[PDB]
Amino acid sequence: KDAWEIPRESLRLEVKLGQGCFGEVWMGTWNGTTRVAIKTLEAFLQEAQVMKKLRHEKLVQLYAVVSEPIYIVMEYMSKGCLLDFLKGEMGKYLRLPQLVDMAAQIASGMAYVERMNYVHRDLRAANILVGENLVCKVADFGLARLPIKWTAPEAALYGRFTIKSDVWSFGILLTELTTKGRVPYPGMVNREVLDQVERGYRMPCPPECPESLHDLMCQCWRKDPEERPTFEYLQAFLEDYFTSTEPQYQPGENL
Repeated sequence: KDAWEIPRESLRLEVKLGQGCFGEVWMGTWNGTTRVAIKTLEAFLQEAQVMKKLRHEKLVQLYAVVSEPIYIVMEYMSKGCLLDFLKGEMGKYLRLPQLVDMAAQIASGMAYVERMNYVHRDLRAANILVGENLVCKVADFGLARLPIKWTAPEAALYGRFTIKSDVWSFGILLTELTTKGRVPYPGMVNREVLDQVERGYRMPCPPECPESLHDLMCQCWRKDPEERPTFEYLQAFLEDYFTSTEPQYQPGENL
């Protein structure tokens, strides 16, 4: 029992948050003082194992872990899921500068993962958590080492997960951001996407999305994993976007 392990008695589970399909997600308090977010249910726990080796400000942080009834105490993200955020009420008001900045922060969390020689493998809006001040953090490392509409073709087909398949997924994440959370490849079933993506099909520029940002998406979707940008490049590109790339940006109806 390593030094991440706590007494369950130190926890006060409080509010179901909290969907809810692989076990549960609760709000809580830890050691009476700390506002945390628990996570109920054996190796599951794989997520906790990897979040022991990772620590970055744009990755939701492991606090503590348990046995069942196995809990994973973690940083509390007050705004929940990004997917919900984007399609909920606080979604119609988000424009390009907010959304690009959200992109920037996810790229920063993913740039760290990249430095650390990890692969996330399940990178998408559902797996980004939002807090106050529009802070976005990469969550749900359950599948991380050392769904196909977000999965690079080579990884979906031959199980070839690399940082570069995360990049692909990032490109699809960018479309979720730019469309307020719409499912990628509108009106396409899983099999039609695989076959079409194999044939060279890529999603078009979202309405109101500048061509410079869709090009970035297309870079992330290059057939050739190794020809896709790094996260360090995407972080920097997104951070500087409004000066270096679209300094003539004017708001529109939706972006």
